[PDB]
Amino acid sequence: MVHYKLTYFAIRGAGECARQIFALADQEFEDVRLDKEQFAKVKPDLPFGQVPVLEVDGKQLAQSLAICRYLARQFGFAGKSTFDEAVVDSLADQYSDYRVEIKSFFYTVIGMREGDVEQLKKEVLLPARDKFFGFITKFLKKSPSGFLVGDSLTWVDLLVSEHNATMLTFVPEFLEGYPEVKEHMEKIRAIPKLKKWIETRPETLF
Amino acid sequence: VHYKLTYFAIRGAGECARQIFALADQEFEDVRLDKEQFAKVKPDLPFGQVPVLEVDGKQLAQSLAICRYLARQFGFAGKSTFDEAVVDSLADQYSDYRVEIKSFFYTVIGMREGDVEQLKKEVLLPARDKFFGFITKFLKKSPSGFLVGDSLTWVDLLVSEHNATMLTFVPEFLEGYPEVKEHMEKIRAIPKLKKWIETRPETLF
Ligand SMILES: N[C@@H](CCC(=O)N[C@@H](CS)C(=O)NCC(=O)O)C(=O)O
Ligand SMILES: N[C@@H](CCC(=O)N[C@@H](CS)C(=O)NCC(=O)O)C(=O)O
Repeated sequence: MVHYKLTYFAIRGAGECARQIFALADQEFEDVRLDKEQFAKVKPDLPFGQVPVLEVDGKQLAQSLAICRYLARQFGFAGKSTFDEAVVDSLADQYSDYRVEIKSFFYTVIGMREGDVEQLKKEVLLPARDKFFGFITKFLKKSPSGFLVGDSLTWVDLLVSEHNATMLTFVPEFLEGYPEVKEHMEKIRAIPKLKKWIETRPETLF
Repeated sequence: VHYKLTYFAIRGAGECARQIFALADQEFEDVRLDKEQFAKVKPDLPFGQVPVLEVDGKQLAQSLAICRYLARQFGFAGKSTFDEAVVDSLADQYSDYRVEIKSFFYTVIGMREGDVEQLKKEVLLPARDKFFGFITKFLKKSPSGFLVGDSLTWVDLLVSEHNATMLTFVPEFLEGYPEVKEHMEKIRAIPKLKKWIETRPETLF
């Protein structure tokens, strides 16, 4: 029996996607949530001095995309071919580039950096969202099954669902002219094992 | 299988995929576009952006996804899913490192204007220190020389090409880091790679 240990801060952020995979796979795992004092003590012995970090039977593995992709492959949420897996990878990286775009706004709301909320919303967030959902909608209208790629759940379905669900907490008007994305968020998060995890995980904002 | 790579007339984020095709001895259509031509094809690309790989018609965007896909097909991904995950981790850490030095990188090559000397010492070299700190760590853990496992993986290409490119603009890049310099040499000494280096279009960056 493989023993999985996930180490990240007491928040969903970039560690949640890995957590949702463990829930969907019905896989027991050690969910370590650290504070600023405790992270400082372990930081020097982490691959890149950063979290999330996955430990598979001792072996450390950093970087959320690499963690989620690895765990997706093991439990079969990566895609049903290497090309589909590549296309799934592409949506995940496009999502990452989209997070770089809205960093300015995202860190302001939660209060990790100083900024003006209202102009960053209309001038940075919504424009990035428009462009991003434009590509997302394009994948959904190409999909008969509902999922972002192929005819089954893949780990990027989790990434995108969780982000939109999270963003609705801060910006209620996020999915207005985009019913395909809203449908998608609902479809994914309606999955009992996922919903169960949503209902019983530590209520952190973001 | 017929491979078609579409990107601008430069190495940038398309080179890694190109070096894999060379190392696999694989023929491929290397399309290099200009600003007029990109505008004409842009609307029909997955995310309106290049590089884009086409495998027998099927489009695939994003350089990391392209390089990883091509690595898996020809066997430069890693010899297990975990090793592949560790290889993925170094590639993403490299990407985060490029986000750090974007301010500096675009300034030197001249895609934007900026304060060049301060950006060097206050942004570039600090990011490099931290990054090579992790890189050296992996190299001193490696008996074979390669960044991960006992054989070449696509991140060995990414890291070699970047350091070779950066020496063009900043000659003092690899001074207190012989492990990285030796790594750059080891990778770029590989005949099929060297041959590609010697016969590819000489673009700066
Ligand atoms: N691309 C990395 C980013 C990880 C990252 O930046 N983690 C942050 C979470 S806020 C961290 O470790 N922050 C502490 C610090 O280094 O200041 C990943 O997704 O794993
Ligand atoms: N995350 C992508 C980014 C690709 C990228 O930066 N593309 C730029 C190259 S300058 C581009 O397509 N620019 C023209 C445009 O999209 O307008 C990757 O590296 O795979």
